Amino acid sequence: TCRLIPATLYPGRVILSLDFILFCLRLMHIFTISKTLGPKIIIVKRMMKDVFFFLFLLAVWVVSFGVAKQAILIHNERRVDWLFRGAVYHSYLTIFGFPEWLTVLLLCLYLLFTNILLLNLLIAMFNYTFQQVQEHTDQIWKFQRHDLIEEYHGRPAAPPPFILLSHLQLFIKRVVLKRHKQLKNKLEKNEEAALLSWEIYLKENYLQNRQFQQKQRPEQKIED
Amino acid sequence: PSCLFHSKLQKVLVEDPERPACAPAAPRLQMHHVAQVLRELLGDFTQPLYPRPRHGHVTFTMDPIRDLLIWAIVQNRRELAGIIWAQSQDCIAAALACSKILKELSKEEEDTDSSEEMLALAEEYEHRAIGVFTECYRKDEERAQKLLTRVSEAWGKTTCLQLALEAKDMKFVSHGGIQAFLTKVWWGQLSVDNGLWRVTLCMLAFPLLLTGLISFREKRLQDVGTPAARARAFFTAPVVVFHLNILSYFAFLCLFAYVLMVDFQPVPSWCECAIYLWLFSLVCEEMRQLFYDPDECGLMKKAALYFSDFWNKLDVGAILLFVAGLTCRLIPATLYPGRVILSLDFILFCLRLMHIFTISKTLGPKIIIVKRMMKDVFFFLFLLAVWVVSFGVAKQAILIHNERRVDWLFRGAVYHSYLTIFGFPEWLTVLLLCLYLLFTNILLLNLLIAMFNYTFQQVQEHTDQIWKFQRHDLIEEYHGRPAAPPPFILLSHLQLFIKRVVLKRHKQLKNKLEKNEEAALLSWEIYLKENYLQNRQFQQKQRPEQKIED
Amino acid sequence: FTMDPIRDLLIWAIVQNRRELAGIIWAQSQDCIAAALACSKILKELSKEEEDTDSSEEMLALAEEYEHRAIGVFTECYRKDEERAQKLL
Ligand SMILES: [Ca+2]
Repeated sequence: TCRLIPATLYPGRVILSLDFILFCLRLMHIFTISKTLGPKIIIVKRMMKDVFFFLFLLAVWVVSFGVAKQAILIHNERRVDWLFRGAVYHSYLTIFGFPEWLTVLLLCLYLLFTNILLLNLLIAMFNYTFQQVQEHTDQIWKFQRHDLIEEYHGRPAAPPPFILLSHLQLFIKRVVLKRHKQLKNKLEKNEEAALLSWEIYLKENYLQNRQFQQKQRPEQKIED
Repeated sequence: PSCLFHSKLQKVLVEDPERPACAPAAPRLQMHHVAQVLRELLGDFTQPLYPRPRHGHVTFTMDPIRDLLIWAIVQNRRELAGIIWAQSQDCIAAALACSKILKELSKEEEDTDSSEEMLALAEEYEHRAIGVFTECYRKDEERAQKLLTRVSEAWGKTTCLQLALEAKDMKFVSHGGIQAFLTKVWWGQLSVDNGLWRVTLCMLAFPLLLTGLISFREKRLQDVGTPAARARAFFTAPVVVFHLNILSYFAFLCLFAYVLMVDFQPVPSWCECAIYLWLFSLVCEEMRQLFYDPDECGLMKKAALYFSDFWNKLDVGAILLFVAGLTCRLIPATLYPGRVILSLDFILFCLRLMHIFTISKTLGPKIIIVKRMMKDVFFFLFLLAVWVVSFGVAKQAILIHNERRVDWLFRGAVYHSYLTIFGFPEWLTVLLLCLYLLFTNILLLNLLIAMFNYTFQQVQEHTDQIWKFQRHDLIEEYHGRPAAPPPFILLSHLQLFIKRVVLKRHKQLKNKLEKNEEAALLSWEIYLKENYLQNRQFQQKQRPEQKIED
Repeated sequence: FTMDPIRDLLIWAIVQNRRELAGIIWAQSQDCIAAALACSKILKELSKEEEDTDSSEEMLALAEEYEHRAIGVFTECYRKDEERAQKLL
């Protein structure tokens, strides 16, 4: 829509840049199917949840620092984008990386605060996060394996420039008037009777081993 | 005489000064003496247990078995106290008092074997209190809530809940039903389940509350809609007063920031004077926070319990810095001094807003760890300061001419040291830069890694229970506070100040019940105890060591 | 009569956290691998809304025991004849 406006071309163009960035994270989806990478992706999806609420606190801190530095070290000014954007770029240079006593006090306050304590918050919060994950992660991945296979099993076979050839036939078949039979099927009644009888045979073979090895706990022996 | 309590009683009785005239030197032992040492062991908030006589066949006390329990519990007699607890009168107060006494006593023991048993006994009594209360909760909940807010006549006119608070009774307060009671206090007159966003939206509009917008419990207010009473009952709830104070504090910050950025003058403005009025209102609210005395206590001890609070310390440092800065702005000759002083004030207020995140479900536990690691990061940073001072004096001595300048070379080398710490000449330069790279970029980072591993390893998962224990006093402080946002809290201060000019807690946290009611309540309690005890001893019969002994 | 009686009695005995009663009447069930998983699902969906600190632990451990029962039957039926055992899922 913005590119259809010729008056906002350099707006609209860079909007289609940000779109591009989103597509990149989509490709990280591929590494769920690996043996060895998916377990790591699980932990990233874990730690997003608290790194968000940490980053808000970081934002309030750097805002307080910026307003303090703008108030202590300028003349009385209400400029539109000269001094405010200049001090914002100075704060970006500080955060990305007699005047004697006041300068020493300002730089030592910055060094003691923004270079120290919130790093320790991150160390503690991510220790509490990564300590919790333990080794359950392989089972979490094995449980996570199924729905991908489901979604690709249901999908038609064409790559998406040719998926319209699939969409047309299905749309005209559902125009006029059911899972696949490899994941859910209603069996024959005569077959299902034999299957259930086999099952109910095997249960009684399970139960004897269950109670017999339950007879070998030591508390049972002391009771006997 | 081997115990610690005997030595403390002897140190009191020998220092007893008001026994001048007798046949002997050591006068006697009176009951007010052991009452006096018990009050100092137990805490300031209770009254003295035994009265001092102002002066038969058989003189009896108010409750006998209490006294025998105290005697058997100060001497670490375990199996004796376990017997005579079973005949007690009001048990949930008793188990918590005997936990508090043991925790206050086991600190001063200084014997490596007595302290462990004297602590494990207190843990067992916490278990007994939980075990009785979880029965009485399951039988009838709404009567069981009346058990916590009762004031006990036996244990020096206190309640059960405050006694559990002072003893750091961690596993007790994290019980389910007591947390439900705390939440039911917190959501106030209205129901507890209507979420937070709907609370913000009815905070936004006056007649939305007059519409069918929100909930209510005690349906005489929900069905019969008397909107003046509904508005008063809506504003009485402490969540509402919390959100109102948060909004007023936010607008206070924004307008203070605007008057500090561009609207600063030597002459006082009018947007300035309004902000000074709102900060005067804040300091009078903190004044009535300090001066409020529900029960008579130590006024110096009242000041001590005030200043022990972290946020009280931050609030009073902010207000003293503010009045000093207003004094400096009243000097026209130090305007650019005074102005930037009012900048630093602003920074303090920002940390006050971090206080908000204690009330969250998921953030408060993280704030606990920050409050933990401040204590050692301070003493690390001092060592960092001595190291960078040594480096700076070394670099200034090796690489300059002989100079004693005022602020040219010293401040230039200080800025060079700040550029180094924030981020033939061949052999000497390589030696200097490699010494810097090996020292200030390596080893103290490893000190931090080790110290914060030793810190964060220790926290474990207790932190949720620490937060649940930390939940109470905030609800207390907001329950006691008047309802107005602080530009209008003067309207509250005037009426209370003129009522205390001429001549008591609220009755939802401490109430003296009817005598006839309290008899029925205690009989119900003493019924339920015997139902607890059978299950206790019966499941104690199923440990395997018992079976081998049998 | 209903379509299957013992299903209904299992549901009744499992919603009320009756342990040793349900352990008996599971043994006469008709199609067991569905039954143990349904009774695990009901207990996990129920133990969230319990809000009592002692009921939730037992109501969870019962569901873990029924997961164990389902695994224990299915690992027998897998070992006897695999290609028929895939038809069971
Ligand atoms: Ca305060």
